[PDB]
Amino acid sequence: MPIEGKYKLEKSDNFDKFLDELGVGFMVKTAAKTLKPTLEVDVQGDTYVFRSLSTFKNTEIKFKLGEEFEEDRADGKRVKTVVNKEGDNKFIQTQYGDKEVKIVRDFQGDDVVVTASVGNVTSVRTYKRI
Repeated sequence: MPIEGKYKLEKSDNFDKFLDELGVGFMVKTAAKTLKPTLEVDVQGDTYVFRSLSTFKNTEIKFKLGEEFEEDRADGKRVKTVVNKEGDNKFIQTQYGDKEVKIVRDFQGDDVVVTASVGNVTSVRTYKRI
């Protein structure tokens, strides 16, 4: 309930090198530099929906905690993934595959700190509630 709402990206750090390590297409990496996405969060009982709204693509994962599902990632790849909750502010998504991705979404009131990691490359992206 307190995590629901919309949050606009305010600061991004090292997201370019994160996409270099993840290995996405040039056009995708190019569009990410200028993109200022909005995270939309909705919860219906046990079912969570995290959206990324932007001119590039509007993406959506819907999931129950701890239950694996397939995600069509914005880079075009379909990955097996799971989301688990840590404490009650923190949601940790794991995207399995050859390069395993950890995406921590840390909800701190009107600020969300998203920390994405692959290999030895980490990006931090901060969103502010709108």
